[PDB]
Amino acid sequence: GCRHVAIIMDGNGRWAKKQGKIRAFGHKAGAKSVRRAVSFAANNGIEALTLYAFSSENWNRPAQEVSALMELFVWALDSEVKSLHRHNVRLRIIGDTSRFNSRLQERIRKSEALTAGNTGLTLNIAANYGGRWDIVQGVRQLAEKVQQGNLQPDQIDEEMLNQHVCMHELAPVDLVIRTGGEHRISNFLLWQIAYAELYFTDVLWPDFDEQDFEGALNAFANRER
Amino acid sequence: LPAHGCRHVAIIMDGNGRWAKKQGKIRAFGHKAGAKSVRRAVSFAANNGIEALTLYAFSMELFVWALDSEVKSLHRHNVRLRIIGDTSRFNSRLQERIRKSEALTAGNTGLTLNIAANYGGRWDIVQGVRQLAEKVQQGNLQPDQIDEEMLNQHVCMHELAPVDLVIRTGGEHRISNFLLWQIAYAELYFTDVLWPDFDEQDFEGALNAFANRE
Ligand SMILES: [Mg+2]
Ligand SMILES: [Mg+2]
Repeated sequence: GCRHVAIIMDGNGRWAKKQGKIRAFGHKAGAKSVRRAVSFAANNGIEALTLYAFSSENWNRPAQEVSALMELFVWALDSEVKSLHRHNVRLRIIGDTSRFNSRLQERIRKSEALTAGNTGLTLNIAANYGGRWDIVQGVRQLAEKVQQGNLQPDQIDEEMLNQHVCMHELAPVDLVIRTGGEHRISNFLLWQIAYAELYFTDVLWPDFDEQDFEGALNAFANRER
Repeated sequence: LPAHGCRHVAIIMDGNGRWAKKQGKIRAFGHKAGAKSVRRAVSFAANNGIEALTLYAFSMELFVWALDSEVKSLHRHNVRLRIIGDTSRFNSRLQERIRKSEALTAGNTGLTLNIAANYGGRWDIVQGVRQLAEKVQQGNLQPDQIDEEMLNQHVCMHELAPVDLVIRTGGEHRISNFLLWQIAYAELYFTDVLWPDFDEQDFEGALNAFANRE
């Protein structure tokens, strides 16, 4: 009965160091773990899977290192989205994409447009995203309508604001998984997780596998509302 | 700032009913034992330098009862009492009692105790949004001036230290629409202990879990 899972994927760096390897090694292993989790979600009837890529916090890196990184993101979308499309996955990026360079904004738009008509798993990647920022964008949209004279303050209720927060057209989030050992939401989704099962595990992201995922789904199944 | 570093704790106090059922008693008995567990937790918080303690009362008899006989005690303990939630729905008498209790203790300088009654995290955000919408309608606020910090300044308890730790007893692992905006960075501590059995060592263990966060 679990329809939408969200994941905070911590642990890549510690995993690499524990293995006597550099951080990049842990990132490559982390991406394999993403592919594995997405296949698992799709193979088991989960309708939406939302992954926390990163907040809008500045990167502790040189402008050239950042520009290089953004092109690597362009390359990953170019290399892998066609397979996701054949697998009937709808890819959506949620978050402040205006902070990206123009080229990456366009490639995200193209990847979204290519898969928008798909009816399988909806994979949401939350990039330059924050739960409070998400709610604020919705509030700003409602405030504009009040300024126009198209909405009265007293008409704003939970349902109206819900229609203006990310993913409101998808199944509500049922389960949030955070790997890496910390017990916090860290301003990932906020509005959307009001009734979600929260599952914390010490397993590091690159090691998180199908057995770990099923364990989280079992926690959800054993909930008592 | 006491050495445990925790300024504001919030608690979802579940398990009262199950606790009573386990001993062949009606739910009311569990709620009374739950009220004793509240006195114990308030006393622990106050004696351990915690700045604020926020308890989820409900999203009526036992609440009305408390205000009539527990406020005097909170006052002698230098506790500042605040009710957060939609009280515009309560009978005019309960609203007045609430107002009187807060006025009496508003100037106390010890623990601030927030009781969430007829409270919901989404409702809290929405009431803040309506306040911003009234300012937009009154011509004092432009939509694009609205940012995180501004909305933060309009949700419940914005003037107190940020919530550091949320404790939920009773075995469930969710927020259940208790505080939402406020818990963005809070340590979340879930325990199977039923609320009437939550003791000082349990409270200590929760603070130790917070101290060990990374
Ligand atoms: Mg912890
Ligand atoms: Mg559970």
